[PDB]
Amino acid sequence: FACKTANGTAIPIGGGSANVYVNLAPVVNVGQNLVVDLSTQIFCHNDYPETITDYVTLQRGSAYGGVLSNFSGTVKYSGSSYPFPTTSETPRVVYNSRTDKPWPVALYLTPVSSAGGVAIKAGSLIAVLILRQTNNYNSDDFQFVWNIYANNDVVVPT
Amino acid sequence: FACKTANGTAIPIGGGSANVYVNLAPVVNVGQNLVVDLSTQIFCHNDYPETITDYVTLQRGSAYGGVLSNFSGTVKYSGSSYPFPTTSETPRVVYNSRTDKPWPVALYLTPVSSAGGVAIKAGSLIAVLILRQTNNYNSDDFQFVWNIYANNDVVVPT
Amino acid sequence: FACKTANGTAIPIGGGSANVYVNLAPVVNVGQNLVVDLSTQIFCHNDYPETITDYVTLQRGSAYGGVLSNFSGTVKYSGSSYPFPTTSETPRVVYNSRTDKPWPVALYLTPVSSAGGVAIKAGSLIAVLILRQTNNYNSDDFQFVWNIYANNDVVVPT
Amino acid sequence: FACKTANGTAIPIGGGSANVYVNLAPVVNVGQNLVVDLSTQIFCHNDYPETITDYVTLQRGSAYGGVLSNFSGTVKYSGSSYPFPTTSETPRVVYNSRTDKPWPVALYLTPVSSAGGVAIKAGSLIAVLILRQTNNYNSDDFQFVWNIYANNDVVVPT
Ligand SMILES: CC(=O)N[C@@H]1[C@@H](O)[C@H](O[C@@H]2O[C@H](CO)[C@@H](O[C@@H]3O[C@H](CO[C@H]4O[C@H](CO)[C@@H](O)[C@H](O)[C@@H]4O)[C@@H](O)[C@H](O[C@H]4O[C@H](CO)[C@@H](O)[C@H](O)[C@@H]4O)[C@@H]3O)[C@H](O)[C@H]2NC(C)=O)[C@@H](CO)O[C@H]1O
Ligand SMILES: CC(=O)N[C@@H]1[C@@H](O)[C@H](O[C@@H]2O[C@H](CO)[C@@H](O[C@@H]3O[C@H](CO[C@H]4O[C@H](CO)[C@@H](O)[C@H](O)[C@@H]4O)[C@@H](O)[C@H](O[C@H]4O[C@H](CO)[C@@H](O)[C@H](O)[C@@H]4O)[C@@H]3O)[C@H](O)[C@H]2NC(C)=O)[C@@H](CO)O[C@H]1O
Ligand SMILES: CC(=O)N[C@@H]1[C@@H](O)[C@H](O[C@@H]2O[C@H](CO)[C@@H](O[C@@H]3O[C@H](CO[C@H]4O[C@H](CO)[C@@H](O)[C@H](O)[C@@H]4O)[C@@H](O)[C@H](O[C@H]4O[C@H](CO)[C@@H](O)[C@H](O)[C@@H]4O)[C@@H]3O)[C@H](O)[C@H]2NC(C)=O)[C@@H](CO)O[C@H]1O
Ligand SMILES: CC(=O)N[C@@H]1[C@@H](O)[C@H](O[C@@H]2O[C@H](CO)[C@@H](O[C@@H]3O[C@H](CO[C@H]4O[C@H](CO)[C@@H](O)[C@H](O)[C@@H]4O)[C@@H](O)[C@H](O[C@H]4O[C@H](CO)[C@@H](O)[C@H](O)[C@@H]4O)[C@@H]3O)[C@H](O)[C@H]2NC(C)=O)[C@@H](CO)O[C@H]1O
Ligand code: NI
Ligand code: NI
Ligand code: NI
Ligand code: NI
Repeated sequence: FACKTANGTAIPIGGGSANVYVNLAPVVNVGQNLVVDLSTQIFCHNDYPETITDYVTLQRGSAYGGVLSNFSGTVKYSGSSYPFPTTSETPRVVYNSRTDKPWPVALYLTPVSSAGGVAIKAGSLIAVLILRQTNNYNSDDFQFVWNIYANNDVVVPT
Repeated sequence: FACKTANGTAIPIGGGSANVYVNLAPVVNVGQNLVVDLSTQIFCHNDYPETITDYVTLQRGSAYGGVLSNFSGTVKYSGSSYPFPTTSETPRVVYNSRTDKPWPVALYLTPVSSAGGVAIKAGSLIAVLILRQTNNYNSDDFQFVWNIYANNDVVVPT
Repeated sequence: FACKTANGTAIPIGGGSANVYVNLAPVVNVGQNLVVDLSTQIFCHNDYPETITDYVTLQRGSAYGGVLSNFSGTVKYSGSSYPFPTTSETPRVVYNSRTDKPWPVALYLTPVSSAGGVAIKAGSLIAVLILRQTNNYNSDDFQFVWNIYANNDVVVPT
Repeated sequence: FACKTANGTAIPIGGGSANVYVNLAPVVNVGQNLVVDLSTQIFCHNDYPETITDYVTLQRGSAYGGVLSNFSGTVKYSGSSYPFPTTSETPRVVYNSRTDKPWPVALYLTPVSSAGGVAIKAGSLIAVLILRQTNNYNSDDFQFVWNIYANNDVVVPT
């Protein structure tokens, strides 16, 4: 089981970490969501599907910097919604093919009333999402740690 | 502050996510209304009411599946109506007692003019409603995320 | 292989005909589409999937009455678009399960410039769609003929 | 009157449907433009120009897949720009010769601010464009339905 990003780095069999940059709407008002869909960016696959079933959870999502300070959020994982930062590990998604399948994770972030001017800085760490992978074969229990960075500034109108 | 559901589950202190399975009218004609009343499904209470006031909003309500594609309508939160899907956080409702109070949320849904046959599938996700809880005591700001599923097919007859 | 409608009649193994009523937007201007999605109304299944593959086409779509006189159209079948009335039989869709699967057919109908007042009458025949079913097993070649009737009047504003 | 495509197919007299497979820029940044020029792909001619004038509109253009969700923009039909997806039939272009003339349709597409990673998948449907042909001779009113597919992944970098 391994993962890669749309146009860049991989995390190999056994887990590891990678950095992922995301495009954010440059302007967001209170009562609006920024939607950050990682499923167009993070893809995984099962290496031995005919003999092994891999199980993949969102083990933990965490907020950093301007998202931690200036936004509240929810996370959508495989069709179900959760608070963001997360409060528990999700149910598992099954990976059963050598063909890349997106990791179905999307953040929905909304500015709190204090947000104003640059609520998120360009290039800054906004989130960490931890993909936990297991199987029906052996004791493998691996973390794929995704560090989420903002491409651009996000301004909340004052 | 925590919440429970009718013959099911709980989201404990600090928030979290639950699934809510709701019975729907099997038949709703164009022009007719489908009512999804969560006030009979979702109940919350204040844990230290002698000392704390709890504040509770519908932060966001979103439509999914057949409700998203085949219906339009409103959300009534404690007496006032709003568009659904929502565009802003509602006013607060106070929880000031240890005894279960309904979450006063109801969806008022009516078929699009072109809908017919099976407009909602049994077992499908129809809505996500986020309960945001704060207080007059500390910095607690918790999301209680309700994933609302149809128990049955809803048919718009033709 | 057989088919049924959402809340009514069946066409049995061997083919046959049925009448299907559809809800139409009561008011349509030039440059707007009426969208008639039969996939919420017509469902089919394979009776012996473990041993037989069924193939299902839209063999022909035809317009009648007010649609023939007052609208031009396209038909969407399993993700691809065609003129309506059709000019040939579609590629086939595979049915490989005893579980009901919709027949993925949707009409997109737009008023011609002459349309005015009641362009479609309530209860009138508007379309015939012919489902042709074959298999990889024997010589079975069957027609499921769907007669499409308007529920309500459709008015084109003058 | 009929139409042909670059190294492919034809829709003959009387209209019909074809698939068009188009090469796309592999990378389009937010702020940048993706151009889908069908003028190099779709060619039509008049069969009896000594005697007949053929009239040709873009009757409707619709977006699908990643183009629908991840892009916004316009359609340029013979020099004038319009919203895409479309809201009205365009002016006519005349075909008055037996020699292939391009269908002068081009999509001008730009990423939504929140798009990143794989915004269009290879092999996926991105658009349907309906060519409506009439004449100055008889009642012929024919639809030529072009189903437009991406040949490659289009990545919005982050
Ligand atoms: C069809 C059938 O019944 N045939 C079986 C054979 O499959 C079986 O041989 C074992 O096959 C399993 C997979 O089914 C192998 O498990 C994977 O091993 C790789 C690599 O490690 C081994 O293989 C290497 C060569 O490829 C060798 O160099 C090395 O010595 C090892 O033997 C791991 O990378 C895999 O784990 C990754 O992918 C899986 C699936 O996505 C994830 O769950 C993991 O977390 C991880 O990401 C597998 O573990 C196994 O190596 C084969 N042999 C044994 C005994 O381990 C054969 C027994 O030999 O029996 C036949 O009947
Ligand atoms: C009458 C009067 O004013 N007397 C006050 C005392 O109240 C005060 O002592 C504080 O009392 C408050 C209750 O009013 C306590 O607050 C609740 O604590 C529980 C449990 O917290 C314990 O366990 C936690 C681990 O989960 C620890 O982190 C924590 O330190 C505690 O040990 C919380 O669960 C409550 O919060 C929930 O319920 C409320 C009400 O529904 C919601 O609003 C919240 O969102 C949340 O769901 C309360 O926070 C508090 O612990 C007591 N101590 C203090 C000050 O922190 C006393 C101070 O000594 O002063 C007297 O005069
Ligand atoms: C797993 C395996 O290899 N086992 C096979 C057996 O399947 C096989 O027995 C034949 O099985 C096939 C299906 O695989 C049968 O075909 C269907 O027949 C029914 C009904 O007609 C028969 O069965 C009736 C009882 O159910 C009998 O009363 C009757 O005498 C017939 O024998 C048809 O309705 C089916 O056709 C419908 O459904 C299919 C699939 O959706 C459509 O394609 C058709 O258009 C139509 O809608 C099938 O034709 C078949 O009847 C079984 N027997 C034979 C010889 O015909 C067995 C051979 O006996 O071999 C085993 O190895
Ligand atoms: C110089 C002059 O004015 N002389 C006229 C003659 O034109 C006229 O005879 C008619 O000539 C026209 C061409 O101008 C003919 O029209 C084309 O016919 C073809 C083929 O149609 C034949 O086959 C059909 C089967 O598919 C039969 O149904 C039909 O009866 C014919 O036998 C069509 O394919 C053409 O239509 C296509 O191309 C045009 C041009 O691009 C498009 O606009 C259309 O949408 C379509 O794609 C034409 O229709 C016509 O057949 C001749 N006869 C008549 C009147 O019908 C002559 C009359 O006798 O008068 C002279 O003065
Ligand atoms: Ni691999
Ligand atoms: Ni309690
Ligand atoms: Ni059956
Ligand atoms: Ni020709």
